[PDB]
Amino acid sequence: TYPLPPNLPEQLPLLTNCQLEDEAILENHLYQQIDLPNQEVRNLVFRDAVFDHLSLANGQFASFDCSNVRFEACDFSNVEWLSGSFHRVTFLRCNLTGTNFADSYLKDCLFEDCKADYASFRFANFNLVHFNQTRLVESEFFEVTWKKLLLEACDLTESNWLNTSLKGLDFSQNTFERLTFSPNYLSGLKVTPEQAIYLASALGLVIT
Amino acid sequence: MKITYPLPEQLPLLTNCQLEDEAILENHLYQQIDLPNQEVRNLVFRDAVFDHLSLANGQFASFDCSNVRFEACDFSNVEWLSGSFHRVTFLRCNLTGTNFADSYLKDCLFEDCKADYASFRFANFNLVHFNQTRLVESEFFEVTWKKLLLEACDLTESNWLNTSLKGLDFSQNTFERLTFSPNYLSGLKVTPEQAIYLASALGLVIT
Ligand SMILES: [Cl-]
Ligand SMILES: [Cl-]
Ligand SMILES: [Cl-]
Ligand SMILES: [Cl-]
Repeated sequence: TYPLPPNLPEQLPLLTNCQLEDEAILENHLYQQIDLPNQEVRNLVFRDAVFDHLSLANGQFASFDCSNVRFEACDFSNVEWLSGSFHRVTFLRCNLTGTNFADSYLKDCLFEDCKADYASFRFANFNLVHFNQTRLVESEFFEVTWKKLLLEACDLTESNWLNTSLKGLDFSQNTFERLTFSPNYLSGLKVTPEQAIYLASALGLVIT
Repeated sequence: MKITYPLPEQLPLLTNCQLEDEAILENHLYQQIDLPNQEVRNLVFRDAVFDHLSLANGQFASFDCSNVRFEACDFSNVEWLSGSFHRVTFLRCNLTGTNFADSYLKDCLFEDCKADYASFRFANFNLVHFNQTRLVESEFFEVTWKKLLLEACDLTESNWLNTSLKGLDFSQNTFERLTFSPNYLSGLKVTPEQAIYLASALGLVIT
């Protein structure tokens, strides 16, 4: 089962500028080429919309609510989305470098061809979340609660999976040269022989 | 090379003998003696060599063995439960099903022995070396050990539950599979092929 895509019509009216205010709702448009760096805005609602080349770089968005939205080629580098809510959201070709989603709720979300090195999902709750062709080097998947999590064609090198169940995940279609994990949460992970050898070494086997 | 002193017409020969409770066999070369199906308590073998002794199917309560060479002896299906072994070498012995459960083995060597089904369950090892010894379906569970070495042994289907594998080297041995405790695995040295087995036994689903 794949995440549901955002519920969008074929045609949405185009806007090339927007303003952010606390409790503001941005909805029902295609928002294109907007550069709003270093903002701090509470209780934002983005819904039923597409954002194309939006930058919120170094933004801080408390109690963020996002539903039925596709973000395309957006810059969210270092953004704080602590305890955010994301439902039927796609991040496509987005810069998520250092983006902080700690404590967020993600349901029916897709990350496709994103740069997400150092991104944090610490304590996140996932339900139908798919990472596809997304770079996740030194990312944080610490104590994540999840159902129907899929990762394919992702670079997971040095990602942190401590306190997160790996039972029923398939890392065989991803790459990692290093991985941090909890030994008691390892059983049931699907891997290649090369990955198995790495994991066995990480568990303390001395392999010739 | 050993870190302890080696074992020494050097000894007078005996080619027959009888066993009785509390018997002490010492200071002889005992050779070609067939004594199967014995049940003898507090037997002592010491300062002696036994060449082609059979004790097949023997039952020995509180066996005590010290400074002894066993060469080409048959101990198949012997029970030496809670035995005491100090400075003992087993060379080309048949140890099929031999039961050492709960024994103490200090400075012992098993060289080129056939030891299918042999049990060391609950044993305590203190300087014990297995070399070129077949240990298929053997028991090594709940074993406490210091200076245990195994080399060129077949460990297929041996059982190591609740025995620490930290500091052991199985890479110089072979096994198709074996049973172990996950929490006792760290620090074992293995080949990649062995590691793949162990990884799958830990529940990794390997493509
Ligand atoms: Cl989409
Ligand atoms: Cl890999
Ligand atoms: Cl060893
Ligand atoms: Cl265990």
